[PDB]
Amino acid sequence: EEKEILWNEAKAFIAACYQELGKAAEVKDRLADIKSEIDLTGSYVHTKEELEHGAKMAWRNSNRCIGRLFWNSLNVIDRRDVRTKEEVRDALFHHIETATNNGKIRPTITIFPPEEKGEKQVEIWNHQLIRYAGYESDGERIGDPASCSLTAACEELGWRGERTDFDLLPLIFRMKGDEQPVWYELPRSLVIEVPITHPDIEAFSDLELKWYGVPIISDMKLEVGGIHYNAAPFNGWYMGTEIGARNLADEKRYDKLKKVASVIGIAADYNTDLWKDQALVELNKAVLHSYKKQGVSIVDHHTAASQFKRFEEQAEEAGRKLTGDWTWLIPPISPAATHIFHRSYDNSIVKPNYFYQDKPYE
Amino acid sequence: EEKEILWNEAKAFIAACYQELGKAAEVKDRLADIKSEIDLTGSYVHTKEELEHGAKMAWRNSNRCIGRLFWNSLNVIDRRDVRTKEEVRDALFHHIETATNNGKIRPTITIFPPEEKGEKQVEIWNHQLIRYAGYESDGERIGDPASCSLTAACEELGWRGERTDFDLLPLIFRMKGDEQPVWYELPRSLVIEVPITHPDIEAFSDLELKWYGVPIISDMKLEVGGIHYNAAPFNGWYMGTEIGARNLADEKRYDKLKKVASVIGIAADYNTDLWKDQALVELNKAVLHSYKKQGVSIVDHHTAASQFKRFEEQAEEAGRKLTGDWTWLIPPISPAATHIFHRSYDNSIVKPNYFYQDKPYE
Ligand code: HEM
Ligand code: HEM
Ligand SMILES: N=C(Nc1cccc(CNC[C@@H]2CCCN2)c1)c1cccs1
Ligand SMILES: N=C(Nc1cccc(CNC[C@@H]2CCCN2)c1)c1cccs1
Ligand SMILES: C[C@H](O)[C@H](O)[C@H]1CNc2nc(N)[nH]c(=O)c2N1
Ligand SMILES: C[C@H](O)[C@H](O)[C@H]1CNc2nc(N)[nH]c(=O)c2N1
Ligand SMILES: [Cl-]
Ligand SMILES: [Cl-]
Repeated sequence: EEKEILWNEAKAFIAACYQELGKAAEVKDRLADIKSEIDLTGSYVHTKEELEHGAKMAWRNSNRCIGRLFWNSLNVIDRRDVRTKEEVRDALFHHIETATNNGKIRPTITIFPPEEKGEKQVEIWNHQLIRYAGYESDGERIGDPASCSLTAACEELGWRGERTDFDLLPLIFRMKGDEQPVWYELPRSLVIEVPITHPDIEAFSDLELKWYGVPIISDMKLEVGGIHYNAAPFNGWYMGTEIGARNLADEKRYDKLKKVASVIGIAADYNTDLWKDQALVELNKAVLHSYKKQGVSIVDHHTAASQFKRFEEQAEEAGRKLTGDWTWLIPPISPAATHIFHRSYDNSIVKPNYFYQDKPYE
Repeated sequence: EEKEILWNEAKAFIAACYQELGKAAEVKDRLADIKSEIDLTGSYVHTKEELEHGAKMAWRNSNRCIGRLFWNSLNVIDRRDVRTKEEVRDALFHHIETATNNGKIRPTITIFPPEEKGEKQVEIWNHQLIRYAGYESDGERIGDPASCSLTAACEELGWRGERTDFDLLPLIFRMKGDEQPVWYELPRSLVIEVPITHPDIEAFSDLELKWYGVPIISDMKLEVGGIHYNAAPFNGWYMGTEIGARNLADEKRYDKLKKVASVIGIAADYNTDLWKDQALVELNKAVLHSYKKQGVSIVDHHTAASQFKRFEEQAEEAGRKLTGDWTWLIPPISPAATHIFHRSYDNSIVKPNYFYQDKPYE
């Protein structure tokens, strides 16, 4: 059954990929080589062209992603050659460096060896390559609550956080054959952070907020033609709302809205004053202003929605079905001010794609 | 088939209704009377108790409604006795009066004779009993674009609007047997309107915005136990966002955000300034402030979401399945600041319920 799943997924991928790449005539012969390879080895190896286009198609098929207009310009780094943890570490360090690009973020994916018999070659524990630790002791809350379980796991492995609200987690990953993951502290010279200030309200800096420049998702599985790339960290730039309306705003995250209300000088007493709404707008303005001021790429939700409209138009013109998840595409502030809110999307799963996978801790 | 649909829907309704009303022992005998009545007449007549509880259950089952906490206190007016257009008109006038209640809005439904053989006894053309006209001539846009087709229809029937941005449409409805609907101008003494001012910004009144106090939906079908009440107008009070974030804000409605930005003294030049978001918050603050100032009932989206949470808890405690439409329940401003955004809802259709029906014009 599993070999059959592989062969069926391979046929569909190669046909579609080579079609898009104007290589339709080569499908028959390539499919033959693959079937022989599957027959003999139980798997098959992608060409660099297939891997690159596969990762791009996967982005193009991500229903929840508003940033998909730029799917074809993804920078793909092929690291299927890594065998040692030093090589994995250096590949992760390099990814941070080249993606960051001094603030002018390059959307990038680094692809590590794929699963073989469902057996992982490299198992990354981080949710993102750069993320803040979180602590909860006797209801003493410090840092990012979303990171509490990974933080506890790292502190089982000999690491110790300083317990500021913004401790950088180390990279943590496990190699096939090892029982325990290893961890490496991030070189600070690689990590761009942005202090949050407001363009008009000087007091906003009293909150001493900051965020990291580059979100690099390192816990999702890239699936291409039946091949499972469980370790394939990827990044874009942020849409402002992700930081201003969720990461810093959610009650189960940094929960900063009451403090925002205070520094911008409004009461946080009555629902009818819409103080949370007002606070949300000012915090989101601050985030965009701050990233811009520091020369770190970011997009606001209106511009991103405009871009996504172009993506919809591009798909229609190319004759491709458009898929999307309305519930994730709408931004968490002023969603009805975007076109997205006023239409519907087919939420069908199309592969290649990026998928959730079980966490190796917890 | 149709008689069978009726009987099956009746059995399920009576069993459930009498169950909730602690009248389970009376189900058998009542079901017998109904089946005989259906056999002989092709339909059946609800008791006043069934009709009242049916309209309440219907509200309780409205997946898109955030205001459902108060389902059991609906004021039901039984007008199955009307036979003349004067009686229909006076029943509609009375509904406006008693629901308005000098500003302290009473959630109310007036129920007219139901369809017989799918044949309507009374056919209401209005979307809401109180609504503003809309005009579009050579790209001269006046009033509410949502009302353009109904407005054109009324002007075919001898009515003429003054062509302000806030012309009150007349009541318009058709009696069984008549080819054309009749229309009656609304007595102004019955219609409460609210001028929109801002609590802090005096210039906001320069926009000369207003809205009507009581939204009374008059174009949806109430379905109870297989009986189709096509004419059953109902009202609650507004949630502020319906006016501030949609009716006055949508580009295809009153489209006021650029003018709001101007009067509150911010630039409307750059997406990154989040001027639309800021304008939305201030316009929504103005709407709540204005309704409160005039002593007209209204609810903000945070309070309404809190109430809906209680509705969820109430359902769980009573052992009832909860159904909802996530996409409609989330408010159009700061949705992620409500609990609704962070959970999911079963969007199954449960009857009794309120449904869309075809418009008799257009
Ligand atoms: C270039 C800038 C990009 C922007 C502004 C952007 C924007 C977003 C946003 C705002 C989300 C929702 C995240 C959340 O609410 O948690 C998202 C989801 C997603 N994006 Fe993108 N994105 C970008 C690039 C990329 C790239 C390069 C990839 C991968 C190649 C990608 C794949 C995804 C995936 C898989 C999700 C879903 C995550 C999940 O389900 O948890 N995006 N994107
Ligand atoms: C008491 C105050 C009430 C509030 C604040 C409230 C709030 C709302 C809101 C905000 C919507 C969404 C409307 C839209 O976006 O167009 C809605 C939908 C709805 N409400 Fe309520 N509601 C209330 C009472 C009622 C009552 C009394 C009924 C009927 C008995 C009702 C039945 C519905 C229905 C059927 C919808 C769906 C309309 C559609 O699909 O277009 N609600 N409610
Ligand atoms: N801008 C981005 N946002 C993004 C995309 C995918 C996933 C995530 C991470 N979402 C984390 C949240 C944390 C609460 C629930 N999931 C962020 C990108 C990250 C990586 C590439 S684009
Ligand atoms: N507060 C209310 N809002 C409400 C409820 C149902 C329907 C409507 C009308 N929605 C009209 C919009 C117009 C654009 C698409 N439909 C409003 C209530 C109206 C009647 C009872 S509650
Ligand atoms: C396309 C989408 O379903 C549509 O725009 C919906 C979204 N959610 C909504 N929610 C409410 N309350 N009211 C609406 O009119 C809409 N419009
Ligand atoms: C329950 C609901 O599906 C969940 O809260 C979703 C809603 N839409 C979202 N949309 C985005 N972009 N990100 C999220 O984390 C969520 N959360
Ligand atoms: Cl994030
Ligand atoms: Cl309305």
